Amino acid sequence: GRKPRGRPKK
DNA sequence: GGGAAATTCCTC
DNA sequence: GAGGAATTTCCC
Repeated sequence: GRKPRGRPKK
């Protein structure tokens, strides 16, 4: 479950 | 269509 | 172990 680098979704 | 903000990943 | 750097998304 590795999530990439980015701003959370709305 | 461009600019600004948040979280996450890697190094020493 | 703690800190710095990189990438992605939303609004007007």
